[PDB]
Formats: sequence, C-alpha cells, structure tokens
Amino acid sequence: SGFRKMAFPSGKVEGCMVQVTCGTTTLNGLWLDDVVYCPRHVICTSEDMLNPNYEDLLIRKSNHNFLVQAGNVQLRVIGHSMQNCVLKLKVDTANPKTPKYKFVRIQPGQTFSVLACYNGSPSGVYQCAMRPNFTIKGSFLNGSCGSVGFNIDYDCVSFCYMHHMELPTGVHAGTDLEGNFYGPFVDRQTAQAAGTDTTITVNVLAWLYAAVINGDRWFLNRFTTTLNDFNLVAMKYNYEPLTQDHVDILGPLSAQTGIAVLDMCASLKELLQNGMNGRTILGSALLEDEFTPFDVVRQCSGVTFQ
Amino acid sequence: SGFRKMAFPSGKVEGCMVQVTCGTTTLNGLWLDDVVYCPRHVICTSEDMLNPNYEDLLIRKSNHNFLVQAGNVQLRVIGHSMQNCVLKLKVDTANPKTPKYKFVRIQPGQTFSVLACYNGSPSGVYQCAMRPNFTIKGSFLNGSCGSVGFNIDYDCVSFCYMHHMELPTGVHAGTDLEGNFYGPFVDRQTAQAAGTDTTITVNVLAWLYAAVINGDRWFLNRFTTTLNDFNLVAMKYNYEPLTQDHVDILGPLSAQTGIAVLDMCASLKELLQNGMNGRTILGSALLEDEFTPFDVVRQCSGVTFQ
Repeated sequence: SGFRKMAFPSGKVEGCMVQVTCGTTTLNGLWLDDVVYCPRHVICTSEDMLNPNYEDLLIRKSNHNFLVQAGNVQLRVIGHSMQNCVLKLKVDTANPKTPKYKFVRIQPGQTFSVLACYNGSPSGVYQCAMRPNFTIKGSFLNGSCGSVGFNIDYDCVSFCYMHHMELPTGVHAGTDLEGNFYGPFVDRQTAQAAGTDTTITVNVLAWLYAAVINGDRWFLNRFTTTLNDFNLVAMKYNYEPLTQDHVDILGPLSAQTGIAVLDMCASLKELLQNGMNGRTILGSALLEDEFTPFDVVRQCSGVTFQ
Repeated sequence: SGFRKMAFPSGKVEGCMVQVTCGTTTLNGLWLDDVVYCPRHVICTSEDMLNPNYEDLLIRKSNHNFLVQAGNVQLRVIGHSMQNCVLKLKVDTANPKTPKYKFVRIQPGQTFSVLACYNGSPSGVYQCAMRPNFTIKGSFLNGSCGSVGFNIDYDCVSFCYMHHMELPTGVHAGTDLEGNFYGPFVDRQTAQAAGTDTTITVNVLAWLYAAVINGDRWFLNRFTTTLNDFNLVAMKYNYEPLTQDHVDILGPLSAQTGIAVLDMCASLKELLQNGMNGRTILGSALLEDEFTPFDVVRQCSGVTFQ
C-alpha cells in the first residue's frame, strides 16, 4: 500500500547525459550511439537571444566550435546538423551505455520522469505531466536546458521531452527529441505566455481509483451521472472534457474496483461542488491530476523494468 | 523555478539490486563488493512468520540454500551470517558496479530516496522522510522487501534504509543497512502499531522558505514570536518542538531570504491558527513536511552529483 509520485529508475538515462559547450554557453546533451542531441540555442550568444536566426548562426560554426564532455572524457564532434529546435552533433565515439530507446511525442495529460541535469551531471529525478496547455510544472534552474524527460517500458527508454526554457509564470517549455516544441512556443526570448491551463479530468479519476484500491472510500456516493451531465459540471470547474475514450481507458480500474466510471464521475462531481470538507485523499487536500490510468495500474500492481 | 518532490538519480543503486531466493521466499538484496545484504526473514516459511527464532532457522541452512540472481546471472553464495535483522551473503563475485558508498543510520525528519524493487528489478524511485514515529509513508507491494533507501553526496551513496514490512495502517517499517529497525518494530508477524506521529516542524519551515525563494510571499506577516511561544502553539497542532538547533540549521535559508527564522515561525503560527483559506503554497493545500532544509538548498540552488 501507499501511493507516491513515482518516477522511473533513471540509470539508463544517466549514462547518456553529457555537457555541450559552444562559445560561452554550456548546457546538457543526450548521447545515444554516436549522436549528441541538445537544444539548438547552445549556439546563441547573450546578444543573439532576442530574435536569433539559427540557420545563419549555425553555418558560421565549425565542428570544433562544439565541446562535448562525457564525464572527464572529451568527445570529438565530427558532424552537426539542426533538426527543428535541436542540434545533432555527430561524435566519433558511440556511447557504450546507450539503452534500447525510442523517441516519442506525447499527448497532453501524459506523465513522464525528468532527470534534471546541470553541466551534464544528473541532479535529481521527479515525475511530471504534460499540461493541457503544453507546459510542464518542472523544477529547473539556469543550466538545466537539455535535461530530458522519459518513460521506461520493460527495457526501452522512450524519450519524450527535452527542456528548453522557463516561462514568466515559472512553468517550463521544451521539445520532443526531434526538436518540435510542445505547444505554440518558440526558442527566442520574446514575450510568450502559457495560455489557460485546465485540470486533467481522466487523471483525477484514475487517482480516485487509486485511492479506492488503497482502501479510501469516503468520497464515493450512491449517485450516477451521464457523461454529458458530468461534462457540464467539469467545464464549470476548468476540468477538461471527459471523452468516451477516456472512459474506455478507465475500464481496467473500473473493473478492478467494481465502481462504474460514470459512478466515479458522480463522486468527482460531488467533490467539485462540495470540496473535501477538511478531508484528504491519498495524503492530498487537492484533487491530483498528474497520475495517468497507466501510472495507477503500474504502482498499485507493481510493474518492473529490465 | 518550480519545486518538486525530487529523488536522487537512482542508477548507482540500480546496479546493486539482486534477487535473493531461499526455499519458497523471494525478495530483493543489495549487492556491494562481494556481499549481498537482504532482510533475514528470507529464511522464513509461511508457517514460521508468527514468531520465528532466526538463529535456529539459520543454523539449519547451508550456503547452497540461497539463490542469488543478478540479472540473468547466478551468483554463488560462499558464506552467510546474520547481523541484527539483515542477512549477509558472501558471494564469489564482487559487484563491478559497486559505487562508493557508506551505511548511515538517519534521524527522524530526514529524507531519502527509495528505489522500489521486485524480484531484483527496479520499479520506480520516490522521495520519503523518516517520520517522527520511525515509520515511512512508502509505496510498497508484496515482494518489495529488501528495497533500499539512500541519499547521494557527490559520488557517494549513503544507504540508510532497507524495507522489511508494512504495518496495518499502510505505513512501512524497516532497518538501517546493519539490520537495526527504525523504531520499536520487530520482524515477526504479530500485533504492532506505528505510534502517534507528528509533523516535522523544521521541515515545514524549510518548505515555507522554499516558497519564498520561488516568489510566494502571501503567507508572511509582520509579527514575530518567541521560540517558547511558538512551541506552545506547535504542540497544540501536533507539530514536534522546534529546537534552537533546528533554528541554527535554518540559518542559511533565513539569510538567503532576509526572513528571520522566528518571523517565519510567526507566519507558520498564523497558518496553523487560520488555515490557508483556500490558498496553496508550492502547489499544495497542506503544510508539507518532507523537505529538509538541505533538500531546499539542494533544489533551489542546484547541487549535482558525480
């Protein structure tokens, strides 16, 4: 029993983190086989951050303008190319610690682990969700750009996030590992804002199921609701709409607990309309939305990874 | 910016986890140099869990009664001995992935990362505190015994916890790596209870400082309090007493923010007496007590580990 914000074991990713230095800028890169992936703004100077033209900046660079350090070992750059907002540095050594891996672009509402790094050295690991507005509520300081987010599936690391920037509200924006930003953000230091966020309804429901799996039942009721009527109340509380496909995903948790999805929706409805009345669920006084249905099944049943 | 429940990178520990099997019981072990550490109740049978005499059970075992599996490789046991509640299996191969490490017995209020494992395979990583009643609020399922908790300091892994059992309230009890339980608990399946817990006052204060570091100031006030008068209010709310030594530890955070410790105590006092009035601090509607002053400095300033 218990329910924690659980990240994936980070060792397979730790073995891939390196330091990339170009001119006066140092950040993190991801070293897989003989390629180092890092944010393209490594080639930016403090005077070129306002509106850089990266193609023009990069054609002015040579291979030897890029210092890649893996531990206390210098890797030699033998090619470079830009893909969207990431730079790909070909190095002359393949990383012997390369795990089995894929690159995946995730949907908002999905969660992932972040290995926060500075100077190519891992600092900590924590769990994140991609918010509906395509920011993440990370924990990142200067020098963290290039830190990656990932899920692990048996033995395969699916990289889904590379950190690029912090927004004025203190949330974070970045790219998939092919360099495409999540959301409307661009890698220039101009006025940008997150856009209104919403609560991930299907995730809150999964976490209510987690609470029931772990013996919490105080918040249930004898009511039910239609999907339509639930969504009318969700909208009022800034929850995003629950789809039939969300309902289908919650099937396994429904079956394990004996609580119809729409009945758990009626319980959520009541929690939205009445609050929690000084009570807690799984040690939280807020309705938690950063666990997916998969996360709950993984933790309440115990899937490992080799 | 941001503030997350941040665990240490787990890779140095992942490389130490193994599967220990004796008879019908399988659990996790920690493989450092040529010794495998695991809970001594691996030698217990389903009929010997009520009140086992471990010395009598273990003298009946041979080296070959212990199966140690590291990955898809079988390690041969060449000695065994019991130290308190842990068994130490001498194996004929030293773990080539042994990090620099120490064993440390921690004080209640201290935090650590837990690498939850099943069948010697890491499942997830999360951050824990040792509660004042010497339980931890973990997330553990059958088969998790022998999973370890740790801190990392530059390059050195300080193991401080090995998981042994779940209590009826769903919290967890275990030992240091020398096999001494935290708290009054014993490794037998008899009536045991956690004992009344309290909130870790110095940690709540650190987290209030974290909030200020990150730009939250709504909860401050213009009052101050004496240490004596603060402690009179803390007791009423089941907070443990704040000591002058707690005050001293909070010095660096005090100096970084310009807020005297006793002034932050007056802010805490007010939050205890008035509640949070529908407001949140660092994304929590509860006063959070599982970050130490060290944890806050580490995350809000960015210490790495090699």
